[PDB]
Amino acid sequence: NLYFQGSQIHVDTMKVINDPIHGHIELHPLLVRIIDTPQFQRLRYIKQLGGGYYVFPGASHNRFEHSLGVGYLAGCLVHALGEKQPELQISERDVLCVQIAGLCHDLGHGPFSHMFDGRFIPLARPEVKWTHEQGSVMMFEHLINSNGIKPVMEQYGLIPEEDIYFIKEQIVGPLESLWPYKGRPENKSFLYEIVSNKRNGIDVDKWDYFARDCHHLGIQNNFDYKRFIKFARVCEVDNELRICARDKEVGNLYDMFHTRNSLHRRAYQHKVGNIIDTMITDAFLKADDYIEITGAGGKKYRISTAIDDMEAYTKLTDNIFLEILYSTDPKLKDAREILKQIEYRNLFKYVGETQPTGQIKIKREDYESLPKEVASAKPKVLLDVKLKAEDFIVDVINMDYGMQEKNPIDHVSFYCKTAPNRAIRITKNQVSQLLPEKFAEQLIRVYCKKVDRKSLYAARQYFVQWCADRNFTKPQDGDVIAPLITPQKKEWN
Amino acid sequence: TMKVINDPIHGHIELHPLLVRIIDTPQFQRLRYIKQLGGGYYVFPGASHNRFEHSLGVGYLAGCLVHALGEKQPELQISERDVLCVQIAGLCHDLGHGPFSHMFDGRFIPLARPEVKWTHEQGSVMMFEHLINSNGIKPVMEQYGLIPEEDIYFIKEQIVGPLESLWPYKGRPENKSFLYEIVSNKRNGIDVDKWDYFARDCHHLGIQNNFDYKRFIKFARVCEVDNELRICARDKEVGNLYDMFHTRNSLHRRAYQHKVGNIIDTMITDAFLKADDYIEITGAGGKKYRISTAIDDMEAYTKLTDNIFLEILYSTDPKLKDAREILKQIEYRNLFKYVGETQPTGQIKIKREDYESLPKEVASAKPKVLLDVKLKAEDFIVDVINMDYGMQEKNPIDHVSFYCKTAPNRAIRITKNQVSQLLPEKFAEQLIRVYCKKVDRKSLYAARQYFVQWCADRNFTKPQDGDVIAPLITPQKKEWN
Amino acid sequence: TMKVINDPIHGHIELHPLLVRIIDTPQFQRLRYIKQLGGGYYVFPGASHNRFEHSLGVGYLAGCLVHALGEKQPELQISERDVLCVQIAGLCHDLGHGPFSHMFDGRFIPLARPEVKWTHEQGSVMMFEHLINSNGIKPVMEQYGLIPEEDIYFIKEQIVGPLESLWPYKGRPENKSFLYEIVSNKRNGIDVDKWDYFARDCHHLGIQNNFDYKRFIKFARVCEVDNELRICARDKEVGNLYDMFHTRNSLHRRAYQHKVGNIIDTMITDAFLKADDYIEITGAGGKKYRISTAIDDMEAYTKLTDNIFLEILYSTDPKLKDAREILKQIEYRNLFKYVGETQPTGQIKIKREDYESLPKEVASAKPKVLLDVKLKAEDFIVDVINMDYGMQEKNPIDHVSFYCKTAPNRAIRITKNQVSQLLPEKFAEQLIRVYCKKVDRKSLYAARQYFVQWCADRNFTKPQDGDVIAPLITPQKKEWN
Amino acid sequence: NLYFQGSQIHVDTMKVINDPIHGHIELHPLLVRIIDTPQFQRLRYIKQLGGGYYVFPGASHNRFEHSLGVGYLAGCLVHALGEKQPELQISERDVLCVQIAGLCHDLGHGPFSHMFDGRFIPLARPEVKWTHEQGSVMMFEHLINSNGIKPVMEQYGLIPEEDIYFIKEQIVGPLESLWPYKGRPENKSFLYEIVSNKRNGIDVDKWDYFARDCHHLGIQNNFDYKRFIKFARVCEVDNELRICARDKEVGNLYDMFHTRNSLHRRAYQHKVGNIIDTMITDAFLKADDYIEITGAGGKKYRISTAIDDMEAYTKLTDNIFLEILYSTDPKLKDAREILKQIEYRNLFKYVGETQPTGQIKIKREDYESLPKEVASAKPKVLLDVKLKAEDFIVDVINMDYGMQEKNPIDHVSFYCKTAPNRAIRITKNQVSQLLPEKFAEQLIRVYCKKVDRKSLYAARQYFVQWCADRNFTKPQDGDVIAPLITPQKKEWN
Ligand SMILES: O=c1ccn([C@H]2C[C@H](O)[C@@H](COP(=O)(O)OP(=O)(O)OP(=O)(O)O)O2)c(=O)[nH]1
Ligand SMILES: O=c1ccn([C@H]2C[C@H](O)[C@@H](COP(=O)(O)OP(=O)(O)OP(=O)(O)O)O2)c(=O)[nH]1
Ligand SMILES: O=c1ccn([C@H]2C[C@H](O)[C@@H](COP(=O)(O)OP(=O)(O)OP(=O)(O)O)O2)c(=O)[nH]1
Ligand SMILES: [Mg+2]
Ligand SMILES: [Mg+2]
Ligand SMILES: [Mg+2]
Ligand SMILES: [Mg+2]
Repeated sequence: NLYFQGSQIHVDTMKVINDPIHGHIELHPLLVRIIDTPQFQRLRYIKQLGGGYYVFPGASHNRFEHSLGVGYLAGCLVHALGEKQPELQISERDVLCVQIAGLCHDLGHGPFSHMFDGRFIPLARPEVKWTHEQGSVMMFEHLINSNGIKPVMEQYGLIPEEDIYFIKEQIVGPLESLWPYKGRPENKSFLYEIVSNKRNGIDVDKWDYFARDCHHLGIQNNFDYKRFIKFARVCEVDNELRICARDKEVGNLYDMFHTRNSLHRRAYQHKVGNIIDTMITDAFLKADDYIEITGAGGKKYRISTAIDDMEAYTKLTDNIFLEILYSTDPKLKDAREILKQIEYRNLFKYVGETQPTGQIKIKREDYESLPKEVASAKPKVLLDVKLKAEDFIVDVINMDYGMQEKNPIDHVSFYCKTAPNRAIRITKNQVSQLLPEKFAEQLIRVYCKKVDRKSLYAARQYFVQWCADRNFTKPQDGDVIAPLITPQKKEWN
Repeated sequence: TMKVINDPIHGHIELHPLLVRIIDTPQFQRLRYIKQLGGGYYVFPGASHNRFEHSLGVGYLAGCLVHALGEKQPELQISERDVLCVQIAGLCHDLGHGPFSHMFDGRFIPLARPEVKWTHEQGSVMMFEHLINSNGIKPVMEQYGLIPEEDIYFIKEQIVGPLESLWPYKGRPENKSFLYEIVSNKRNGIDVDKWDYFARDCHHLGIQNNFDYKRFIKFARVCEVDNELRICARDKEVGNLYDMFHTRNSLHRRAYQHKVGNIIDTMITDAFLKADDYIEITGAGGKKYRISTAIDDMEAYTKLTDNIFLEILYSTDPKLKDAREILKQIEYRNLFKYVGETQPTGQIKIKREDYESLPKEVASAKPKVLLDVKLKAEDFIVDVINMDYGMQEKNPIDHVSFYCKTAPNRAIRITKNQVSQLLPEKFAEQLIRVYCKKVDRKSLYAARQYFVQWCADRNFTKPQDGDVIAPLITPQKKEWN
Repeated sequence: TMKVINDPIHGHIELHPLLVRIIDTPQFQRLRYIKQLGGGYYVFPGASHNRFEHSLGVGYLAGCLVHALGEKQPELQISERDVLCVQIAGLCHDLGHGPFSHMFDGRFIPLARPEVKWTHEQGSVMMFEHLINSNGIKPVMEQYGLIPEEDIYFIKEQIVGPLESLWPYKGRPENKSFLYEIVSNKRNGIDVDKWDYFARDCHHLGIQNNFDYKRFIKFARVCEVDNELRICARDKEVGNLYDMFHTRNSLHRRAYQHKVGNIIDTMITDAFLKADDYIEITGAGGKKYRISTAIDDMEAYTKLTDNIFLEILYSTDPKLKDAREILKQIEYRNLFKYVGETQPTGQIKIKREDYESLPKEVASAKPKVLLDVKLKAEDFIVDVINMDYGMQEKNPIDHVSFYCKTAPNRAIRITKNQVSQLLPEKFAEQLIRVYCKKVDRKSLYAARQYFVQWCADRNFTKPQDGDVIAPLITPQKKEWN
Repeated sequence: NLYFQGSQIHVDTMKVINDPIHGHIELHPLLVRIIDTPQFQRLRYIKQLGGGYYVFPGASHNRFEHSLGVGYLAGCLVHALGEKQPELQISERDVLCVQIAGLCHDLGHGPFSHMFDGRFIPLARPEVKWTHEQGSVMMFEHLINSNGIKPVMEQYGLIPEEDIYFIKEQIVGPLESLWPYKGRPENKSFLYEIVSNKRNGIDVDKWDYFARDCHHLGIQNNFDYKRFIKFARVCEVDNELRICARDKEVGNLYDMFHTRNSLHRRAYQHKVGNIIDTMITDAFLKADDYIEITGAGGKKYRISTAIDDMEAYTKLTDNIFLEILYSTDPKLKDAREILKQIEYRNLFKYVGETQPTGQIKIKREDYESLPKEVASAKPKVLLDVKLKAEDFIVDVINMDYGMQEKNPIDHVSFYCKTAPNRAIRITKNQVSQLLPEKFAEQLIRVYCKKVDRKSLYAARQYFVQWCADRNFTKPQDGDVIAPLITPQKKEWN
């Protein structure tokens, strides 16, 4: 009932949601429509850090709130780039599409997030190749079709067939195979760098999880994403328009990847968190033959096969832990007993950690053979117990800056104050001699399933002996856990 | 050996091995699967926190407060045994919570089993007993200087209050009265439970905490008050104490009684009610229990957590269709529609006996408006919320004792007018929310007319949006104009 | 080119080059040498923050609020020029503050020059004029679309209110009324100045902020209210608005009116008074001014900051001995002694005309106690503190307009009883603090007897520690017992 | 008036102070007595970060509040060590002494903290050798004697002559010259590691300033000192009792020194902060002949000579900046004009940054010769302006982990879970290949005092040419600021 320039004013109030990390943020009605579906709401029942909650009691946060944050930040970054550079022709349609991809990027996560595709599926179905990101595309497709989203998209200026395709590309990368993307052209290349940056890992996903995980873990975040946004521009790089950082921010960019690595070190790869994920996975494996999840047209699926049917997969969340824990079926006894051990805190025992020494790298094809190697070590110590291959767990952890051996800053372009449209490169030695010399390494953790004092003492001797035999690094507590073993190795002394 | 645990609220804290032994049981670990704020998570996406981490915090703060009091006043004879007992009570105070915390004993049980009288605190005693017995805790207690018979009893008293119908406690004597004020303070509500949840809930909700518990601890002493030794606050902290209860009230207002959070709890409860006949939880000796009867068997109750929401949601049993359909409406965000809020005006108070009759009153209002729809009693929900400073009509500060700088052993009282004229003049009130289960535009417009008419008829306060939602109704009431 | 600056409160914020040009002047940079909370730093060691950083924050938030309103409502015709003008007013609002901020115009000037009538806001207009003229800002303003004559006038109006004795503003018309509510809101006190100082002062003080300004911005709109376009709050935010003023009051209570902070301000002011005849500040054309007369010359006033405390402290001039000795007492922490606090009881209000006569009243009280010491009027300090919600006796929420979800263009009013019965029943009160300049045990004991006797005689409230500090006095008053 | 076991109870209420960093903390009356003196209160008028406030508007904090924090944390750490290990025989006297040293460690700072002893004194009086820590001893002595503290110390169980000596040793290190300390013996060696740790830099001073500076700067702290305290013990190391860290905290210790370095990088060595300190120092130098500070017995001192008289030095704070700024004396015109340039933000112009390349290190004896080298470079660029030695400032910044070239973790001892009384060493390669390979480097900043566009463009050409001539690293913006210069160097391309 109000008019301006002779035309009626229309008031479209956005939904406002209060997030502890980002504060009060506005959700466009199209995002709301996507959020309020069983497919998206599912993420409320999947813990961001999986078993981490069993080590960090503040880490009760789920994928849901993280996904909201990623959608929000994606919008924030695209908007800012567009406000500073109208010449990029960023439309509200483009903004929505990037927001949606941010929201939906984690739709394919299973129970306990990275445990599911990182540990469980590879063991439960070695023939398949599965990733949560592929799952996110399938789940996104299912969300769209089951909830009649296409008309709603059209209503807000989206072109579904193109934009749905674009969204999927933002999530999983190129869907085929020159410029490998179809949803958007080279001059909007920078749009593909926002949610999931496959080129250098600088994206808003990190920005949310740094801040969110820190808030819940009780570890403090030292990366400033708002600063980064202020010092980001889009410049021409080899015929694409790409996000570039202000040159003097290079220190802060190295620090961003240092933060990521510290979080993996302190929290995500916590030695006990990992053994809890291991044990949960063992329980799932022992339960997989007996639990039934009903999918499309009444078909029955297993935990390991629910990934093949999005209707079933929709019902596959952290709930499965409790279904197992609370079960009475005798056939689930073995699974159930593992989870009960978790509850009584009768966990597999951490033996130690070591690393390879040279340019030596442990191949994934050889992971399975490692426990046997440990059991076959011959420590010159008098022991009450003999341990077998099956008593040992050997967990190999790849720690890196997100691109294996590569320095991600070598794949970043910068701009200078005096020529803010000119992209440049900055090399490592131009920056600082105090930076890492390598960008990838492996940590090897060894655990023992025999938890008594005598078995643990024995396991330590086998472990350190194995380290010596393989020319691995001297464990940090080596002289304490295995004083009779460490002298033999003079490379260690 | 003790353990160090990192909590986001309290930082790195130490857990005595006896506490670890109690924590690492199915009975305690259960609290990982029960959301602190229940349906609140469906309005505040940061509110994913569970009772578990809150219980750790309460146990920690209980220890902190007892230790500080003991360090400053050796004459109180606070032993490490005393410290452990208070820590255990802090840890175990919430053991009796059910699915979605206060939804369970606040909404579900009263509807599902009106004959019984159940509280989470009673549940905590039963669950604590079950925890002790099922996990062989008594020997461990003895190993660390506790005397189980006495101390178990003491712990239960700290949780639920006096265990019988003059000093009413057996676990500890009058000269350690102050130990009963730490976990759950029945006298004035100043306890460490609040201190943890203020800070924790604020951290997760994205609302800032304005109470400083560490300051309070520095300005706390134990003084003689009528043959008891009681916690007393420094006199000049009286302002900050009023602010503590103001903070509590603001958190209820903004978050815990959020109009949508409450309707989600309502809907979840409806789903539980429609599921209760069909879900089976196996308890002691294979006996079968229902959601509503699991409170009678701690073995079954151990397996009754927020999981039940998802068991219902993921079920295929045709008998669970109705329950399942309510939860699906939650997921699609097809929620009951908020109509409005009002309050009583005078000394008038709505009795709980009459809550059930209210939707009928609303449906029977006769708005002088032409409507396309007629609504019935069953289309309305009337949610009556009691908001207070923790002791009904009473000012809790009237039950606080203070000490002065010049005589720190002398307990005194401070009255309200000695403090500030800007403080509340009353300490309890009721909020009345009305919702409609018919969600279409026409029904909602009708519901608004019935509601405002009802407010007028009952001499309740004018709804804030009254002139907008019911312009034809508001003029009739000149007390409103 | 614009600049990015990192503020701990607001993070990385952008400064338009015109704001930079204004910031980088001696007149603005001056604010780096004036503590926000004055003597507060001597009680709260984190409160080292200056007016400078606060002014940056206010300028930033002013821009934020105007921008948000404009983005949601293009029909308001908010221009970048308008944004700049509001930002400048935010930046420059505190230009007129003197040494130790509110101590200067609150305590010093009224004592040093009782004939004049001076406020920091008037000072800000004069200093703003001086800043513009001395730094050739007008051409720069023009370069960025401002119209100096009009916009300078507008800026001054935003700072000090209407510049004359019906729409009383010239800088902008009724349809941009809302622009005058942003920096300094004379109508209801809801402005961005509060928003910055809540957050900033809390950060430095070590007291937590419980107001959410970002939420407020999301629930703010501009609606027609009597031919003006005014900022309106969403109706359901009324609770949060009351809490905003509660927060203000708690900060005054805990920090800004801290009994020791105030006595430090008092003592500093005494030192300034004893120094005023002897310190020389060179102003325009070499003319000499005093601390008390520097307000008459902006060139001199530019050089009048917290530095004056240290000029006095470090001086050797025998004529400054008395001033210097007061500051040394501050350093040795030989402060005047706090005796107690009381309040008036009825509708009774202490007039400012009578403040000067109060120490004499205290000295003339006749306590029925045998004392070793007789105290005189000059041994007592009586500090009367007006505590209110910003508009004397008035409820500021009565001067707020709201909008409802179903009609977001329609401004409405909400009354107090429509909200909550737990809110204040009055919005102003007075606190009376009494101190003694005689610091020995015997004098202090005597002062307490005089004070409590005086409270009894005047029918003031019973001091909180009354029975402890003056046990022989309190029984006489049975209104107290 | 209350009794227990027949004896009167005495209630000694400590003063409580609210600090934003540490919260409500208790001050022992002896600390209060020391705090409430002109010598200590002086620290309220000296900014922690000096010129930093002119770049970071939140950095208004003074040495005073930092000193309170250090005193508090010193007490916290000593108390915790003593609570866990009664066998160390830590007394309340020991606690007080460490608290006092923490409080008083910064008493010797001058105007703008590190500017004074880092920049001003070395220029104003090159013959002398002065450090703030030496100043802190002298000021501490003056504080004690002028305020009659010795009797108060005795009253609380201190033995002044021994303990005063001990306090001074904690502040400045050994006062002479085997075990080089006299205040306490080898079995309380760990007490010397608390306030100022000369062996490996792990002390409570860092812990306070990390947290405090971060709070004011608007940069977030990522070090957790409370965690460290929980994982700290005292163990026998080469006949001393020394503070040892839990072995698995080694990652977090490396991160502690990384945090320190990031703070220097982002904030303390900010290129503009440093030029402001430079300019302030220039102003002091031009004022030094004309400002008079009255010391003991009416004697007159200068800014540069006030360090010789503690009574004068007591009156030498950040106030001197404003005395200069507000002065009218024609003789102070030149000083005053520099400060006015600061206020108008007419600052010397940043030209660029480079580093040495090899194991090459720029000697301090050669710093003075550098501007001349820059001015003598011969860029093959056509310029409107010729610049001289005096137009250039060359600021050489030593960035390191606190012990020059050394890895501080090589001077840390650790303990293991299974043997918490046994000290061990952990080497760099036992930890991680992603850590720094070097622990020290130099940054070379160049500035120009001629601020016009033409002079600045010229300065850039001289600078980059100089970098090329010296085989220094290619400036990050080199191709942008000096495109005609960079091609000549093929080591750069
Ligand atoms: O005082 C409050 C009230 C709500 N919230 C949160 C809860 C939620 O995440 C967001 C939106 O809540 P609000 O109550 O504003 O939304 P609503 O219930 O959808 O209200 P309406 O639909 O009437 O606008 O703000 C707060 O942080 N503070
Ligand atoms: O890593 C940093 C660097 C600077 N600052 C702060 C200091 C200041 O308040 C704001 C701007 O600093 P910056 O160094 O980006 O500005 P500049 O020195 O003016 O750089 P240039 O003029 O080269 O853009 O950011 C940070 O918070 N973090
Ligand atoms: O509500 C308050 C009051 C004071 N303070 C701070 C100021 C100071 O840093 C510390 C101590 O202040 P308090 O008012 O308790 O001390 P006092 O004035 O010395 O009171 P008294 O001497 O009566 O104990 O607490 C707060 O943080 N909150
Ligand atoms: Mg809503
Ligand atoms: Mg462990
Ligand atoms: Mg700059
Ligand atoms: Mg005091």
